[PDB]
Amino acid sequence: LVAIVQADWNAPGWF
Repeated sequence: LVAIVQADWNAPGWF
């Protein structure tokens, strides 16, 4: 749900 890394599931990122 954040920015760093591909994505957590919905947001443009994971971390």
